[PDB]
Amino acid sequence: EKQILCVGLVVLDIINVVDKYPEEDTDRRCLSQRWQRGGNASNSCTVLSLLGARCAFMGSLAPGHVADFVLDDLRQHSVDLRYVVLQTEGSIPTSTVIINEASGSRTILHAYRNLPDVSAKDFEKVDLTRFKWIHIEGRNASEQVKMLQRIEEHNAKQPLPQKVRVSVEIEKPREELFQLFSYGEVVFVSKDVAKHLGFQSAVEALRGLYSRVKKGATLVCAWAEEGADALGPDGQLLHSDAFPPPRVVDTLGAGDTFNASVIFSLSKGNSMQEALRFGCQVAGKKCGLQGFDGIV
Amino acid sequence: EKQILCVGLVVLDIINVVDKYPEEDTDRRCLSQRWQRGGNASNSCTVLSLLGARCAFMGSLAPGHVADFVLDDLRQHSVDLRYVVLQTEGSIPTSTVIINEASGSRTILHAYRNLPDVSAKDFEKVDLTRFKWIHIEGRNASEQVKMLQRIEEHNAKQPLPQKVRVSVEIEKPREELFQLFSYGEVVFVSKDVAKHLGFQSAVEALRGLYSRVKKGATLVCAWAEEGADALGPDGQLLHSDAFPPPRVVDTLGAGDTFNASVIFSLSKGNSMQEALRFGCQVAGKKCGLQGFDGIV
Repeated sequence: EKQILCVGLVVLDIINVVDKYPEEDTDRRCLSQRWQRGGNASNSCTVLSLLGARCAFMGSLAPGHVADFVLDDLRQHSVDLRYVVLQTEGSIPTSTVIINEASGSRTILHAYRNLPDVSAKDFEKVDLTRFKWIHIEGRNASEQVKMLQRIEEHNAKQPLPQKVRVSVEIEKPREELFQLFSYGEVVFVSKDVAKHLGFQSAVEALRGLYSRVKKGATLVCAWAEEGADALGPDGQLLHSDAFPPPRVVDTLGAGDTFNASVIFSLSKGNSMQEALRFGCQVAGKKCGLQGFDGIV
Repeated sequence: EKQILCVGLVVLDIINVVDKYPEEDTDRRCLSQRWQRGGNASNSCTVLSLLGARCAFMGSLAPGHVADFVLDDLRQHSVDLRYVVLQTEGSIPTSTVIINEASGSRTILHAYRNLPDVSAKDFEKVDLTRFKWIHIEGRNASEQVKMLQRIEEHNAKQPLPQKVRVSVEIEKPREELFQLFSYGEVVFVSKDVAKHLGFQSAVEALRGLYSRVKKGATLVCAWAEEGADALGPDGQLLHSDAFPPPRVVDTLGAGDTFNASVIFSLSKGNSMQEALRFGCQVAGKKCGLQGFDGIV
């Protein structure tokens, strides 16, 4: 069975669930605390696996307690790990998350430093025939452009049923990541990126950014509680409302849940309109529960 | 060589160093992040070892990644672990700490749940002849009173040079811990406890609480930037000013550093006046550096 590969980041999330945001200079009891594997591409693998797809994760690790936890958790979710890249310096980041139950707020404190990223040389070793879909979390764009060019060259020699589908996520507002707009059949652009580029709504972002994507691609822009929108080569602006839970309890990884669910739905042959709705449905369900496993 | 035993808690501290307190609902970069072994008795062992005393830690653990980290860190500090209690249920807590560099503030989010505590039955197995000093972090007072009675019964059969010295810490404002005032030759009472009992300064706390201690004992009350005070059987109110660093950068474990340093100084034969000064000196130095190792 062909797999879906996600290339990007893994971290350890240290999660603190509170009913009031902590007052500075105090020591207070949480409602609950837990460790949770995180990172955009890593979370997307979790969701793909829960939805039933065979998937693989490619990202950097360094030996230690965090790696042991992360690898055990990936195995618990049947995620294929043959392409992880073991580094000899640095640490896997431990991000601190505060989730406020009373309001649904999500506050993240992240590492000043990240491990060396998966390079184009690392990616050269991936057997592309094992994958029906490859999703790249935008990080080190110059190296990732080389990976995407390698996939394109592979696909140029494959017949239609053997081409590898490609998606990219442009989530951080860094200009170097905008090189990625012109790769992939599906480009996920975050609300933060859209606003950094001057666009104040999903529809405005689609109309303003569509000219950057590869000919024939679809641009997707989720806009949190306002749902998600897409624009592809047929020229039709698509929109799904969000599917909010009765109470927002945990939004950590909600965007990754949306992305993975859109990928899953498209991989099963559904239209972009159906995939957008499905992504909003699964992400909204996730926002009403802790972690990911309860999306079932 | 006789050891100093500390009975109490170990946790994993997940530390986030920031120059601005995090704004709720945002995702922001720290100046630095690290894992650090914590818990009052555990931190006191770290400081005793750094000062050169042979010491031992007795506390509960449960198997897993946190235990592996904690035990490795205790070994790195030459802390004797033969009396740790391995539990079959629960988790070692992971506490989240936010340290604000701009102000010196310390914010702690701690676990709703803690492991089963070291019991009197567990303590019955400790060979008291191995120890010249036993320090108990007040937690489960009814069990700990039984431990303290066992030490007293042991000491009643020992000559003067073979008696085990005893100290207790009463740090949390829980009425059941106040049973511990009447045990030990040295009782450390926190500012928080003093204020819960209605006393608004160290001197007022000493005069108001001294009647609770065992005949002949010394009550010690540190009051943060106002230094620390003590009152013993000679009737003399003692005080040391604090020794603040040029910039307060990290106060996590400062109270444990004070307690351990007082214990160390007394164990070396110094007076309470000298030990109070020494404790303020080491704790103030610690407040100007990250972690403990730099106290040298």
